[PDB]
Parts: sequence; C-alpha cells; structure tokens
Amino acid sequence: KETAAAKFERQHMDSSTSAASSSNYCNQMMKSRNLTKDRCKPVNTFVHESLADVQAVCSQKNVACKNGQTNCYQSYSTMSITDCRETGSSKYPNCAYKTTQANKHIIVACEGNPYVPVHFDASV
Amino acid sequence: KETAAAKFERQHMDSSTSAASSSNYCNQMMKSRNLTKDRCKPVNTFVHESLADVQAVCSQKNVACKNGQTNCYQSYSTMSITDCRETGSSKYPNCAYKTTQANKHIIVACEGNPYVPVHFDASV
Repeated sequence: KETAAAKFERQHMDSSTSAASSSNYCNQMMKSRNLTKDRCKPVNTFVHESLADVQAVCSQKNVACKNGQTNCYQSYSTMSITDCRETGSSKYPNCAYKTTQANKHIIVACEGNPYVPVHFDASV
Repeated sequence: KETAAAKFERQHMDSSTSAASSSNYCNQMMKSRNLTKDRCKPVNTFVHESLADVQAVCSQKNVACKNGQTNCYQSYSTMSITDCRETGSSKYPNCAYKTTQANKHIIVACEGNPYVPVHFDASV
C-alpha cells in the first residue's frame, strides 16, 4: 500500500512540464500514473509546480475542505494545473480523457509530520 | 422542500453582479442564500452569468462527475465565479468566509425535463 503522501504525489504532481503538452496529455498521464488500472478514475488534477511549492501550501491559507474537514489549505498564488476528466466514449478498460489546462489556486488537505498534502480537494 | 433545480439556483446563481463586489461578498451571500442556517456550509460557488447561460451548460461538454456519475457537463467557455470557503475562525453559528473571484469553466450535473443543473461539481 502507498502512504497517503506518496499517493498524492503519484496522482497529482507533474513538475516535469510547465503545462499540458497536448490534448493527449491526460490520456497519457492517467495511464502512466496507474489511474486507469482498476477502473477509469473519473476526475484528476495534475499540478505543474515544484514539489516544494506544492508542499508549501500546507503552511498557507487554512480553509474548509468540501466535506467539512478543517485541514485544507488554499495556495496564496495561482499554479499551473491540468484537469483530466473522463469524456465522450470513455469506458473501462478503454478510458478517454479531456485535458483542460488552467492557472488557479489549489486547495489540498494536509496531514502528518512532516505536514504534507494527502488529498487534492479543488482548484479556484 | 425545494426542487433540485431550485436548490441549485439558490445556492449557485448570482446574475445580479458581474463579479464579487468586496471581500465581504461571501459572508453576505452565504447568509442571505440560507447556507448558514443549520450549519456553516463549508464550500460554495456562485456563478455570475445569466441563468440562461448556466442552464445552457447542460447541452455542452459531457464529462464525468467527481463521483463517477455520467450526467456532468463542462462549460465550453469560462464564466465569472466566486468561490466561498469557511476560513479563519469560522464556527457555527458565527460563520466566516473567504471570497475568491475567478474566471473558469464550470462543471454541473444535470437532470430532468427540462434538463437543467441540479449540482455544482467543480470549476476548471
């Protein structure tokens, strides 16, 4: 099993590019990050900033999570992100994703020592 | 009880302004839309476009909802929105919200005849 922090990294971190490279970015990334193995993960966001910058969000603006939890944090600045969502004729095991690039604040839930992101809540 | 469509309108529609008017916008709106009555609703987004334009999203890009439902739709264009989230020392019944204005695509779940929005899923 993964640690919660490692799972966040696998699902949400892509510091290797400044933004989605093509309309096929999500198709490629959802597959290579193992998010299409057991099923098509319906929605997933990748963040194109350094791991350090994303971890730093845990020391930024404390805000509520969508579910009412109090350990969520909103980035003070906008970040380059890519939203991936199942679209068209996506059907497991033939998953298909829409790639939407944007620059927005991220909201993450943080836990542990060190206090690091363990869930991607939303972007604004 | 409200219809699902009416509840969406009450929670998410604000066509009366082109964007949040002040840092107090969310405090005012969460109260006046009855989202602080039984508890502080932790997170809520208002859309500053016409009702017609928001309803029209149900005929736009079919995408998966976060929970795996297949009746979500993403707006082709960005829309003026305001994200409201509990912050600081928000504690029922003294709710307190952060106001974040943005221009993003909206994703809504649609149902019924007429086919109209019944849930706000996310913004991109």
